[PDB]
Amino acid sequence: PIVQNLQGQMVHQAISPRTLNAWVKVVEEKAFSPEVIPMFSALSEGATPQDLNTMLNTVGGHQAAMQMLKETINEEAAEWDRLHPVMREPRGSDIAGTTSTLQEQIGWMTHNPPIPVGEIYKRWIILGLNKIVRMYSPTSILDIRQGPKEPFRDYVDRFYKTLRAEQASQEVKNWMTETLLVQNANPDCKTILKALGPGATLEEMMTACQGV
Amino acid sequence: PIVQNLQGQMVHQAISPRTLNAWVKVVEEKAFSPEVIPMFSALSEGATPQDLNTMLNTVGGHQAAMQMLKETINEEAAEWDRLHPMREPRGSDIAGTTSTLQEQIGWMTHNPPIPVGEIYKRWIILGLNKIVRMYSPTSILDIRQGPKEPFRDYVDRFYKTLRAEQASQEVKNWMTETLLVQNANPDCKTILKALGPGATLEEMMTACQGV
Amino acid sequence: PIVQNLQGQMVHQAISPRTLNAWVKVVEEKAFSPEVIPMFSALSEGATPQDLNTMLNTVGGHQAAMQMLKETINEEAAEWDRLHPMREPRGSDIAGTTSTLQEQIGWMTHNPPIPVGEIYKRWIILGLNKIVRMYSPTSILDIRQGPKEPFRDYVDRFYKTLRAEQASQEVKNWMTETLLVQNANPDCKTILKALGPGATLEEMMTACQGV
Amino acid sequence: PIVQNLQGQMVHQAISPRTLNAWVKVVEEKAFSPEVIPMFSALSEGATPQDLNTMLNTVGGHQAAMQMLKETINEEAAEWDRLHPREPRGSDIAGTTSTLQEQIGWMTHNPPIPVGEIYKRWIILGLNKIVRMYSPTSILDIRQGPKEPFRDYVDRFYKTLRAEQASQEVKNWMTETLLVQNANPDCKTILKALGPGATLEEMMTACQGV
Amino acid sequence: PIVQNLQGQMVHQAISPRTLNAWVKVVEEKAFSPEVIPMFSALSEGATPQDLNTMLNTVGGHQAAMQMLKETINEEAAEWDRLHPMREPRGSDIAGTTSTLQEQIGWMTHNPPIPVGEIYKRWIILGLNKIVRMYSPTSILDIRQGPKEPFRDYVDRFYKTLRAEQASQEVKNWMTETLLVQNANPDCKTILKALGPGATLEEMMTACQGV
Amino acid sequence: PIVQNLQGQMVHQAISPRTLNAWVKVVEEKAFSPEVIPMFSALSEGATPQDLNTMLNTVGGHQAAMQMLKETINEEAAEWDRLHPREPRGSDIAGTTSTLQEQIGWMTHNPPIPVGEIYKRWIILGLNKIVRMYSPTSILDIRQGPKEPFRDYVDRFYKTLRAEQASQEVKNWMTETLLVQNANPDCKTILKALGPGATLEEMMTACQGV
Repeated sequence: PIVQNLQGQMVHQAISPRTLNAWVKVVEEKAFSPEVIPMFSALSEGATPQDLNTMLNTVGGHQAAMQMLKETINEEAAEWDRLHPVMREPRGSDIAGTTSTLQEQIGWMTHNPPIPVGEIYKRWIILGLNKIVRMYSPTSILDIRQGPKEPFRDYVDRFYKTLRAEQASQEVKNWMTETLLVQNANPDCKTILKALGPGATLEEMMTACQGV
Repeated sequence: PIVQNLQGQMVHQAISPRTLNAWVKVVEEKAFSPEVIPMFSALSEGATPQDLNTMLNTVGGHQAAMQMLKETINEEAAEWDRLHPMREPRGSDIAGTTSTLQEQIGWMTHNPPIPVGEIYKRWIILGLNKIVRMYSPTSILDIRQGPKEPFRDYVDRFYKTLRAEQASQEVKNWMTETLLVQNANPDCKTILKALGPGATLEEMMTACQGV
Repeated sequence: PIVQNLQGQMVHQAISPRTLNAWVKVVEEKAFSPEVIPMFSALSEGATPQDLNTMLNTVGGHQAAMQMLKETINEEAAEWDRLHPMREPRGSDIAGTTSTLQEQIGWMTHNPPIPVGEIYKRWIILGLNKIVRMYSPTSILDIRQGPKEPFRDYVDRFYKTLRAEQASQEVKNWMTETLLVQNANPDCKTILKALGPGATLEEMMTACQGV
Repeated sequence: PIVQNLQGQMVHQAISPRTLNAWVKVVEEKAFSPEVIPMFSALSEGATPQDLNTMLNTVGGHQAAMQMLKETINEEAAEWDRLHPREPRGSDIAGTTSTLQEQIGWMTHNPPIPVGEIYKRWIILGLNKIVRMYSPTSILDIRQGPKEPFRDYVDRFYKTLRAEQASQEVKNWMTETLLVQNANPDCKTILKALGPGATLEEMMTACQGV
Repeated sequence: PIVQNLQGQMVHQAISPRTLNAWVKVVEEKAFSPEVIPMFSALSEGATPQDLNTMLNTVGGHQAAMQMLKETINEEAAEWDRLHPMREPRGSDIAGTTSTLQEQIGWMTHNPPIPVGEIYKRWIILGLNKIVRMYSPTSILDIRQGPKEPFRDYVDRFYKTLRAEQASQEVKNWMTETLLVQNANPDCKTILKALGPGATLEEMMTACQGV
Repeated sequence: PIVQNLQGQMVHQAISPRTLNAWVKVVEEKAFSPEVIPMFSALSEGATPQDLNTMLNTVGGHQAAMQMLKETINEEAAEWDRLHPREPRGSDIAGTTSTLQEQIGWMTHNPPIPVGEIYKRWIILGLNKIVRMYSPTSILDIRQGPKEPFRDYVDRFYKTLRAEQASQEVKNWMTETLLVQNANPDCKTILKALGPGATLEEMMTACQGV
């Protein structure tokens, strides 16, 4: 993070050991289930690129994913260097915290109009984690279907946990929640859902399918 | 939360990692048992809408409940826009989706403030109440005392179910007066009906010690 | 709790997540063993009625006890409205149910203060007392020394029961004097009669090390 | 503990939940091993009598000891009321008849009237009696087994000697005399090949692996 | 670390006991898996040479590694004395063995600073790199896919080995492009050949979903 | 430790309960492995003699070692009382005959008399002697098993070498000569094929997978 000292100057605050152990436990145990993007954003709230790189590099397992993340970050950094051609201006490799010192990072993050390289880099990281969370999704939302003896609450849990991993826009996710959840239900249960009419809330749908 | 910085400005304090681990543990272990509403309300005591959204979005399980929560928030956000035609916060601003963190801190620190973190925490608690009612594992009419079950343990099950049911107080009065007696063992029920109608819960449990 | 902000303003401080995790663990592990009341009074030392309600409402188990507690708080609040016909707090205001947190701060920081957090913590401790003396597993008259049981272990059981026992200190004095001897083994009871009627517990246990 | 607010007024700081859980775990697990008194003196360092009473009242188990502790606190409080005929009474120092505001008033007076320190002395005087009673056997009964390592016998001897009540001159006599005389006949022979007053380092070196 | 006191003097603050317990657990659980380098560098962001020596010397296990580390540090310190013939630090001063920590505070806060903590943390990381390479459980050429092993798990094992593999990025490029293909199962290798040579890792893993 | 209050006065900060639990765990679990001395030094970097006495006295086990520790502290304190004829006596540096306010006084005079550092040196001298005694065998006895990995033998060799009292010239001779000569005969054939100047990195590179 960044803090201002008693001397009246901006300075680093090292990312806490408990925060790193929390992040590593999150990544290792939850294996890029979609709640990893919000835990990353929450744990990383003040992070400099030094802190962000510390969070990524301290992950031990999932090195396939951490490579796909690194390859995404490099793709975003290359796109940055295209969109932003040539306190110095940061290259993409500077925002990724690779060719920049921590004092350059704090210099940008506290400039008069700040260049928020920690936020910009945290975007590129979340863009990479999104692709990983999609890749670790057990199936596509069009394939999530209710088993012949599966409770509707458990199918709804599977549906909405898969929908979090979809790269659909919210307009398409809206259509999915409205249409696929009924379309993919178990035919007895599906008959109950259609008997509510198509506009039913999820509370009404799950109320109707209690123990069905 | 919001904190006065050393520059004197009102500034965001990030919701603690230990607070998020506590919250996510609470939700995923206790699975919308009714004590989740007061733990939520405690852990979020200072929360901006960004912090509240962080607490909700960091839950991994129970995505049926978390969607029912989001649909409740959208319903309350619409009712807010019906009630309510710096900038005026509208429903998606209270919910922290269309409002920036500095708009949220703006409203929460104006004079008089618009306490968008409190307003949103109300809409969340409304959604969590609906979930806690839906996740009640069996109805109160199904809570019965087993033939060798201590009355104290049956009462624990009965009142734990009454928390989850969200019934109105006259109906809880009727249930605690009549079902708590009538679902007891035949002998324990014989004791409890001998106490007459006015028995306090202390008196009912006192009478059934060691039955 | 209540704290003074850097602007010199009296303001509420959220009851810490570690304090609530500690309290909820204390209640649900120790099951109203008498040390739950000292832990409650420790963990709630500056608590507002909102903080006290947060501590009670976050308990998930023991909903029989938590109902007897609520039932007691309502009885003490009704007695407060009999005793007591800025706005003056009624019993439901002390209990934090009809009062806002800013009212609670106002009462707790007025001059002279109306210490509604301390008053309400009295009513909670009265309810926990009534619960502790019901979760007590047996009467002090039932605590006896087993034929091969060390006197130190019997004394541990006697005084742990005597904490949960309802009795006033004059009666506790008589119990420590008379029952502690009379319920011992005939061997220990012989040694302890040889000490005469007046012996400290240090002397009694000193005499019964090798018996 | 005691802290000064940003208003400059002296105020209470609540004894931390981790400090109470540490203390209660110490008393419950370690069962008045002598190390309990240094842990008490460490955990209670800034404690007002209300903090000290919280530490004692939360212990839960060992209610024989905790009753002996309050009985000897009352012994000390009665002696205080004899030796010192508003000034605190013994019941005020014990935190029973005094409010937290009175306790802080005394502890921050000029000169400070340190009722938390005075009461912590009475508590440690009571825990001494308890540790001396929960001691499993007399120092004179600690003897070395036929194949027991001298290092483990010394561990047992000095752990017993911590709980032993005697003065340091007596403990000097005990460490000189009994540790040798109660040693295994092999070790006892080695310790007679050493000088009569060898250091414990020398004694343990000479008997290492004997 | 170094922190300025409220009296304005620059002074050392020791690494937290929690930071040490974290480091010692990291080393002794993770046993020079490559994530030890970034945990070391994270837990020592502001460390003086005395802080760094405190981290190294508190490791109990792996005294083979800790000796290889020590004699690497001595090689870098000897090279520093070759490159560099208040007082100017020798290599043994930067290693924190011959210098006082007051000299370390001096050098690290001089203008311009002589950043002996950062220099020494480089020598430590160069030694830990050699140890992570040494403790690597097998060669990258020996990582192959089991007959029913998911490609995702094989790629995890491959890139986890490729972190400890010291080879330059030109050779990592060749290995990721051609060994990862050729060390796969015959079915999975057939899928990866059908992509042609230019596939990114995301494409390779996309293709081998459910192979 | 020593801290300055919000009033700017010099103030004791109590040694943290979590730090004491960490130290107590270190001593009970790791039983004077040589890394106990670095852990001790790290957990006590700001300690007054009262904090240091709290760290020692809260140890439960190993009362043989803790007696050796306190009686070598008495030896160092006696040597200080000879070598330095208020000025603190050795018993004051050891925190026995001095108050906490005297200890802070000496630690904050100009120039300071850093009694917490001087005493921490005497404690480390005693932990040195204890670590050298609790070492389960001498380095001459460390040998490689018939099928033991050279990396595990090296781990055992250097973990033993940490606990040796040997000077660095002797440790250089030992690491050069014994580590080779006590290696398994096939593994020793590899190491001999490296020639005399091999680094430990080279020796392990050669014997990895022997």
